[PDB]
Amino acid sequence: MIVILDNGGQYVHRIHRSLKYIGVSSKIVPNTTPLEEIESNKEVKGIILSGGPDIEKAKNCIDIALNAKLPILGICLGHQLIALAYGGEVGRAALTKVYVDKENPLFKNVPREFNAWASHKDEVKKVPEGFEILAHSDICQVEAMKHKTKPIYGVQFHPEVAHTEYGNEILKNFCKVCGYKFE
Ligand SMILES: [Zn+2]
Ligand SMILES: [Zn+2]
Ligand SMILES: [Zn+2]
Ligand SMILES: [Zn+2]
Ligand SMILES: [Zn+2]
Ligand SMILES: [Zn+2]
Repeated sequence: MIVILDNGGQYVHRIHRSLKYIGVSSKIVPNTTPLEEIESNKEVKGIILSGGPDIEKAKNCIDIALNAKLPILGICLGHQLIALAYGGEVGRAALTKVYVDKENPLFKNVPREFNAWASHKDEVKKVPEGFEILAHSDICQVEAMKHKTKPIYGVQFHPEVAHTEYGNEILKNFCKVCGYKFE
């Protein structure tokens, strides 16, 4: 099972439907849910930090990003909250051409280029120390990132919206990082 923290986004339920599509169970919990409550259920293989409109209503994701033993994927706001947590810089900014520099876990079975959706207004300007950039666009330097040694992933785009090319494959890939096999 995957736990999804509700950061208020209008597409949070779409993450739960996308996971079910690829055969993965998920539960939408409040973003005030403590880590010790998520990590005590032995069937949780991973945490997703959802998108949302207000980063001030989602700062519990900070501690989760720093303390989780489980793998973490941040989407949009969740991606930003990961950057803030580890001391990276976040600043002011829909269909974007995304260039994959490191096929890493996240972009295996995805083309080197693809179109990704997000109307964000805030982006990651500098990746935290001990992170690396996996993907960028023409203008913006960080479209997706990972900690170099921890299973912590962020994507500025929403892979749970149809408008995003290969979005279910990117979610499937994070599930592979969470120890899911498929065949
Ligand atoms: Zn359901
Ligand atoms: Zn968003
Ligand atoms: Zn590049
Ligand atoms: Zn963008
Ligand atoms: Zn941007
Ligand atoms: Zn930019």
